[PDB]
Amino acid sequence: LEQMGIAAKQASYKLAQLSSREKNRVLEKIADELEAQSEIILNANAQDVADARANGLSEAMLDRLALTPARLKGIADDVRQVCNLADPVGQVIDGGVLDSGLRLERRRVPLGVIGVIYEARPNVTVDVASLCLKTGNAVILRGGKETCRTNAATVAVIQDALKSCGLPAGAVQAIDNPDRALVSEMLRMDKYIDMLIPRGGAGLHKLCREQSTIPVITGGIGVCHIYVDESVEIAEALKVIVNAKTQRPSTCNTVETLLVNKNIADSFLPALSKQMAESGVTLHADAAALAQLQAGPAKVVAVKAEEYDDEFLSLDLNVKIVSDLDDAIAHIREHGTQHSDAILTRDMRNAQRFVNEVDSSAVYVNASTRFTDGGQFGLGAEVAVSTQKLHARGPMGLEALTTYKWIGIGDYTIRA
Amino acid sequence: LEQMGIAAKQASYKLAQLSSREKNRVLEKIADELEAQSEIILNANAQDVADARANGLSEAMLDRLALTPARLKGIADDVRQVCNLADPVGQVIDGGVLDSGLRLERRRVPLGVIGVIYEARPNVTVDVASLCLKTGNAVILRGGKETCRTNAATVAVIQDALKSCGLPAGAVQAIDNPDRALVSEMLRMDKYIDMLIPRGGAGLHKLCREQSTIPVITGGIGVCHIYVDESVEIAEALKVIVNAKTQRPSTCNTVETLLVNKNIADSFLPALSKQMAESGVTLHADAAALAQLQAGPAKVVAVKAEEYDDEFLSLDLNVKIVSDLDDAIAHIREHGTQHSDAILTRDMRNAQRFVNEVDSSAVYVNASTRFTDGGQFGLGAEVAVSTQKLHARGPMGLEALTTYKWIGIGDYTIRA
Ligand SMILES: NC(=O)c1ccc[n+]([C@@H]2O[C@H](COP(=O)([O-])OP(=O)(O)OC[C@H]3O[C@@H](n4cnc5c(N)ncnc54)[C@H](OP(=O)(O)O)[C@@H]3O)[C@@H](O)[C@H]2O)c1
Ligand SMILES: NC(=O)c1ccc[n+]([C@@H]2O[C@H](COP(=O)([O-])OP(=O)(O)OC[C@H]3O[C@@H](n4cnc5c(N)ncnc54)[C@H](OP(=O)(O)O)[C@@H]3O)[C@@H](O)[C@H]2O)c1
Repeated sequence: LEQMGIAAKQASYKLAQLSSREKNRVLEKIADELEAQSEIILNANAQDVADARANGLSEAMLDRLALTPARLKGIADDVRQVCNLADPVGQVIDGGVLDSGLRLERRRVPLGVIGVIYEARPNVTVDVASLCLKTGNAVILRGGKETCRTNAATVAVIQDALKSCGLPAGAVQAIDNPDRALVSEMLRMDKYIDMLIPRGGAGLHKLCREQSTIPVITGGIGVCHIYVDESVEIAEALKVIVNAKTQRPSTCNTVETLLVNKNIADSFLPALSKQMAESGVTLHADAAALAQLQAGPAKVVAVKAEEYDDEFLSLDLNVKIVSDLDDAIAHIREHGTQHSDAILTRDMRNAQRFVNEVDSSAVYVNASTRFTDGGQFGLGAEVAVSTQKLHARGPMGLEALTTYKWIGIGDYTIRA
Repeated sequence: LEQMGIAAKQASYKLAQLSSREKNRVLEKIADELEAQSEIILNANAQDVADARANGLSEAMLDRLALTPARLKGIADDVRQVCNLADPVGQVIDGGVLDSGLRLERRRVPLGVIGVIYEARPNVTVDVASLCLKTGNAVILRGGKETCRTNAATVAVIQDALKSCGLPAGAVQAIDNPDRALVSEMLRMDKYIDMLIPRGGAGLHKLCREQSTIPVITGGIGVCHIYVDESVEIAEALKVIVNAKTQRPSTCNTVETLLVNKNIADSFLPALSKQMAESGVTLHADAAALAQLQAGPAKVVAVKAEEYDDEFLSLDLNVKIVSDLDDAIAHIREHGTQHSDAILTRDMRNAQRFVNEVDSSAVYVNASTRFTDGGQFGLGAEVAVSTQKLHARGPMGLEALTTYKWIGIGDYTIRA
């Protein structure tokens, strides 16, 4: 794969030296070509979905795999939105004049070569390629073993567009082979890749962090908690919970654990049990909440200790009764994965304390956890939702793929 | 060492929850106590310098280790200057109102627990402790074997101040044993320290990147190049080079390789030889410049292939004659460590090309490479100069020790 690395570096130099007009032109060509070849991509994705259904995959997994024409138009519109955004290369962050007469400033520059290891989702290839082209980085992709044909067709379209627009061919490339030995080799390829973005579960992150030399921005799994305070509207809270759970339960920002204040559980729990039975969501309750949730129509089973630290990725929910805000904060800190946290309350003090004392990539007050998305947050699209602390955090947009450089212009200045 | 980490985390929570007034009070008390107890620090540093010189340490190394009363007053003034800076915690980076009615914003927050492994330099301890206190981080320091008594006294003073002002004693900790097994043990504590700052030569960074599981911001070694164009003022270039080389040659932002355009080399080289000899600097010339530099009084020796990639850390310079700007850029890319580069020229186009095409943490036009400092760049003080690309680059100020967090407020908002 060393030839891939050298090609990526050679293309990255020229990309960093490009102008905004050429990048916008290539993005427009990519979007137009995506719209033109809808039939091929749709047929390949349908065939792949039919193949995956033979293995008895989960309904949520199939929904993630599925690609309707509406979704294709959505990804095309996202590419166009990225095109309409301002180019973040060359922008001045700040500047000034020092005491010695030196004119100093900070200017944004690209990062170099970016490696991406993503899950089985079709659109992610498009978004990553568009963001990397707009910013000025060469990208090496390694997708999941399921979406082989869809990723093949999409990367073929992207590379055809790159060739037609005159950009170097090594700007964007992908690894077709699904063997994980090549994944290890990519991880060891330190002299070429400048930064690696793994998206996936615990196993991929474990293996990567074990055997990585490149800087890593871990996508991380998401255990998102929702805290229900004593003073809250029942109907609105139920609507928010239903939206945060039912809609697309296969994502990573879907709520997984529900923390209910003990002074409200006498009234909130029964209604919830009525609502979940409508959506068919199984309730993994604690011992304290089991007695109240037993009479509810919705099916309820006792929870286990290890279930608090993993994602259900289905129509399941953890119900726990806490004593006060301090207990909820302690539980979130202990079991949370620092992805997204929400509080439903009517107290200004409680909302302020929750916002202050909870460390996460995103904290919401009277809102659903499903807002942790690149498109929703105002950015054109996202490459991954970083849960670490270094470099970017939360959704990673155009500015998350760029670094900065100090430039100082003087007149034969000498440091005193 | 685990108890050290537990104390660090427990102190980090409370420190992140503090206010600006308390941190400023602690810093002012620290500076006052440093000025009050100058005698003990001076005695310890003098004894350490005597012991080091008894081992035949280099003159530049001894100058780095030496701490005069003027230097002590300077570090006290820098601590006070930091105390006078604005607290970066809580600042709003940006924000807005989204389409769905959700008010989004970004707020700065402390990183957490910070581990520092640094060279033998007395002032770095105080600077790191002050910055970590001001930001709201807990710090674990592990200094060089030389600075033992000085670091012991300074850490005693800081711990006493923290105890007196009521802050938890676990905020600032240091390791006294110079064994490197403890260094490895600190390296292996991933879940407890949040970010590591190693300062040192290639050996320390190699060992850290070999067996580290914590995010690392490498200080890195510094090979700083200066390119002399065809048309330039001889006297001004000479004085800038003299300032960049002679003054404090033991630092890391000192010029090592001098690139001279062949068109000007017929006249620039002799004058340089007349000046450099007055400074007593040996010239490790290349083959092309060997004939011209021989007549000059300055000492000249043939350069070796490996000398281009290592710092002299003394009064030594590398003279290489290049063809044009493209050759200089290629050489800088090949051999540079991406620390600080400068160009002395009278052409606007050449300056623009050099600024655009050279990838370094700092690029200067008609200036010196000695400006790559935390204090010079307007920041109060720096913990290290980062030569990597992730997180901060160049000097690391107050904001380099803080990350950000998304906050979203809504009225039971639902994602559409
Ligand atoms: N944090 C974020 O921004 C974000 C975004 C999207 C998804 N996610 C997470 O994605 C997870 C589900 O992803 P998934 O359904 O695709 O399953 P997964 O097992 O998490 O996917 C792992 C990814 O890496 C590969 N992989 C798996 N095991 C590997 C190993 N041992 N060595 C090398 N590569 C390996 C997989 O392809 P192969 O199996 O073919 O090797 C796949 O591309 C959820 O937990 C969710 O939280 C997070
Ligand atoms: N990039 C920057 O911002 C920056 C700033 C300052 C200095 N520097 C660099 O500092 C260098 C000189 O530093 P120096 O004179 O102190 O020498 P050094 O050998 O670079 O110092 C290494 C530092 O780490 C320790 N260390 C050395 N070998 C180690 C090992 N195998 N395992 C663990 N710890 C180890 C040393 O103390 P022990 O030997 O007792 O272990 C010392 O604290 C220059 O090359 C300069 O460029 C860079």
